[PDB]
Amino acid sequence: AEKLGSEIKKIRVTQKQLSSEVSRIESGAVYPSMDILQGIAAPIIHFYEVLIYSDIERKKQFKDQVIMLCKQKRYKEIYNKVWNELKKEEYHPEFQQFLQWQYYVAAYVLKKVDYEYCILELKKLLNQQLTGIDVYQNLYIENAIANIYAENGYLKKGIDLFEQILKQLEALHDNEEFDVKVRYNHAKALYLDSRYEESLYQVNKAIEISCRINSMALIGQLYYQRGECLRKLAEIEDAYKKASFFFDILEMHAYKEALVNKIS
Amino acid sequence: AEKLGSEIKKIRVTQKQLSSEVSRIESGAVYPSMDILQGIAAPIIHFYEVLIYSDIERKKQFKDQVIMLCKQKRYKEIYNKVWNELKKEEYHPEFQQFLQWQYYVAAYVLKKVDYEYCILELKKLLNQQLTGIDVYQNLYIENAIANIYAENGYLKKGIDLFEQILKQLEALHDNEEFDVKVRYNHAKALYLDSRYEESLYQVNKAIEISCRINSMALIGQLYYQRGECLRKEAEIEDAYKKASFFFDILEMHAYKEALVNKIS
Repeated sequence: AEKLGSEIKKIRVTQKQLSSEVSRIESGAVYPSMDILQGIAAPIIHFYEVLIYSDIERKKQFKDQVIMLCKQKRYKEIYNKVWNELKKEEYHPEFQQFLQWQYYVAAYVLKKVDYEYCILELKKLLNQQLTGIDVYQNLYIENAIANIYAENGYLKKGIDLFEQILKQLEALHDNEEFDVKVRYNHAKALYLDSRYEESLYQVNKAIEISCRINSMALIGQLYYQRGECLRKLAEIEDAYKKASFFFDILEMHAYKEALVNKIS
Repeated sequence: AEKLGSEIKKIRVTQKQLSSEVSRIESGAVYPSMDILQGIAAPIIHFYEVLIYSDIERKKQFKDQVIMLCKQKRYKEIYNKVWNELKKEEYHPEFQQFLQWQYYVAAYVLKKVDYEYCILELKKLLNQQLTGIDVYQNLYIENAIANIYAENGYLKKGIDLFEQILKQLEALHDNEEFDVKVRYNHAKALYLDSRYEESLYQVNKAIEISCRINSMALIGQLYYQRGECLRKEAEIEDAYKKASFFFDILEMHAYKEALVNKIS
């Protein structure tokens, strides 16, 4: 917003001669006029290019800010930060969708809204969009809808939406870290429905990805499900010892507590 | 480049809203004029916003294309792809710098240029810039210069440039995956200079990050250096067994071959 005349002040290396009001552009009081903007460096795209790069810097700051709190599980502080930013009257169909997605789910987590009310308020952002920035944003929403059928028992419809993501996965496999989040959530519910068949296939497909993308993010939880999926049907001890290893090195003691009560 | 009148054709959902040549904007034969651009949706930033998002889509495609080949170690195919793209007369100080960085290093790898000639051709990109997209791009070049002092023996000056990156790491810790690449390369040379003291500190500092960022990218190679740094028997066996585990699961047999010749 202020970056317009910021690099312009330094690109000068003549402020009096550029043909009075010109000196307000280097501060950032008012946005430059249609005809006045053309007068600079006389390229036309670069004066606008910086405005997007300054925007996407602070947008990604916020997008990476909600991540830290999500892991911290500080939902009320997400809810507040996502409301105060939303409170500021700003127009962006792609950024608003994310903000309001995080708002509805946070409210659902904080038990402010119903499981169904949340589904409805999420569905509307999904079925009515014009996203040209991040195509994966709408995919995370579907997982957000699908994974909130688990502690609800509508998993039969949940799996349908998880299988619906597999079809969209083949269309430019750019982000694999998300596959691991979906495949793990898919395999989490398959074991809950007590379908021990393709629950193993989904785990061993995410384990395959985690080893090639070098992300041990869900790996501990992934081998724990392999050891539990193999538990009902030498290979069981193999996956059991593999998981237990990660839990301590990744500093996850909470999930390490319910390990000894499962082995012996 | 063609995305200008692409969403415009669909945003119409009006056809004869002039106030003839207007129809070629849908194809993208010529870029729209300054005064003609104003007569659209009647916002002004959105017609330009798509042009950057279409640009950064295909730019990132290429940036993520060089990555796959780098791991594949298919340097001549990088060298060719980076030359053919460079051959196309395009003006971008940030994209050109990357292209030519990959070109000089590839030539150095293919043994086309000297270690010093490479240093010089890399140094010029570093000392003359105006970055406003990837701030970490010039840091990768520094590491590229610094890590190419190893099979050269000027590691004393190499470490100076590696320590120079530590100061720049505190200034907004965005990419932790790069820290792991630098800290590992720093600790690789410290062991080569035969300074077994802070070679252990640097490994365990990156091991700490790899566990918090959930990236097992250099973890196998990191524990292998911990086991070798501790080598010059209880703590040594601990780091030795830890590394060996990863090598097979990450499908790295080449580095697994020189394990049995080190344990017994």
